[PDB]
Amino acid sequence: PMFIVNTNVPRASVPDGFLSELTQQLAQATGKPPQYIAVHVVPDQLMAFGGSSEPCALCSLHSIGKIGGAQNRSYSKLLCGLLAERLRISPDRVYINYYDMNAANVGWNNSTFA
Amino acid sequence: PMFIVNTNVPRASVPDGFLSELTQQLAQATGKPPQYIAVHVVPDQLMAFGGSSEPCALCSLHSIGKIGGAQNRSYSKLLCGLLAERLRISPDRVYINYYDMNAANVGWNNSTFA
Amino acid sequence: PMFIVNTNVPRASVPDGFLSELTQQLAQATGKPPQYIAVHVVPDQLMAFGGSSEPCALCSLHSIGKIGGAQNRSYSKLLCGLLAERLRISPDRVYINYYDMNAANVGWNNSTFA
Ligand SMILES: Cn1ccc2ccc(-c3cn(-c4ccc(O)cc4)nn3)nc2c1=O
Ligand SMILES: Cn1ccc2ccc(-c3cn(-c4ccc(O)cc4)nn3)nc2c1=O
Ligand SMILES: Cn1ccc2ccc(-c3cn(-c4ccc(O)cc4)nn3)nc2c1=O
Repeated sequence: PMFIVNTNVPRASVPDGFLSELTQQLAQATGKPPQYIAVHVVPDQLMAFGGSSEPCALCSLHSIGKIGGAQNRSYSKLLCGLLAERLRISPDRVYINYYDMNAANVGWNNSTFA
Repeated sequence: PMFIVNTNVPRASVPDGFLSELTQQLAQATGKPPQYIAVHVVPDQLMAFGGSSEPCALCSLHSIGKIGGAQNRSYSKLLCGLLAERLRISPDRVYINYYDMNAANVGWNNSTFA
Repeated sequence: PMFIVNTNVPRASVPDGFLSELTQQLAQATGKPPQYIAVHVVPDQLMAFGGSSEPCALCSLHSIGKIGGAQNRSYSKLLCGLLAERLRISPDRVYINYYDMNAANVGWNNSTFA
């Protein structure tokens, strides 16, 4: 899986351990190997949510499977919880785009998964 | 909705009120409530379009509905117009990916929109 | 087409010619005209792959057509090869999301491609 979070929170306010925590928590939530979860945090961004520049986050999660109605609700609670606790971003100011990728449409290690 | 624009134009060229203008203009164009529109502008990027590094922009608009043939043409006219007038980017050096997202695939406020 | 590569490799380690090389190699592999290929490289990112901070990359390729099983395998070999040779990123630390975009969902030049 691939998880990206873009935010206007400053870099200094991203705690040590955050990328590793996202990796472990996503492995637990998706069942996917932590070795093959990629995480990316982009602080200091020029962004607004509802016209306001208070802390916010725009995110994505891509996976081959493990994406669906009930799972995505669970991931949203998990990820909003982490962003609130670690980055002090309110959950009402977080968006996450989920993508159920076809195995043929993900490149990795010189090939795909199909 | 979520609107992102990445560009090689420098930060100092982005007008102070650009995020607010995008929010208001997208609410009018999509009919979506302004308090749910998120906007993100990323200047100073290392990019090329046709192998040239003249001003360009790569963008995305995600929305649950309000995406379609005629609507997307209208959004492109609006958004290319703003990028041309505000950032001095030629419309023929702008790409916008439109995504009609399922509500179950958009996380927000500890859940999804489904 | 649109190709984006986000990486933790530092900016100074991106060679002169990298964007031009990507543009030309993508035109050859896809058959798409190079004047319409956009490329974007984002170095110095805070990202991890498998919890590790060794060089890695998270990428996307969007195209109207030219996306499919065998084609995407070919693009992955090409792009991992370039990232390995030019940015010193191991292929097993590269993910690429492929998107076959409907022409009506690609904005350009004040309109769309359909
Ligand atoms: C059992 N096993 C073993 C190795 C593995 C290795 C990789 C994956 C895997 C990777 N993605 C993914 C990553 C980035 C994207 O942008 C989209 C999808 N989805 N699944 N899954 C497995 C897996 O399920
Ligand atoms: C009538 N009504 C009322 C409330 C509302 C509230 C929210 C939305 C809404 C949110 N998205 C969206 C945001 C971020 C994404 O990354 C993708 C999609 N699309 N629509 N729509 C409505 C809406 O249409
Ligand atoms: C034959 N011919 C001629 C002109 C042309 C002109 C443009 C394209 C074209 C552009 N995209 C694209 C760009 C950015 C995106 O974000 C998504 C898709 N895909 N194809 N294709 C052609 C093409 O195939």
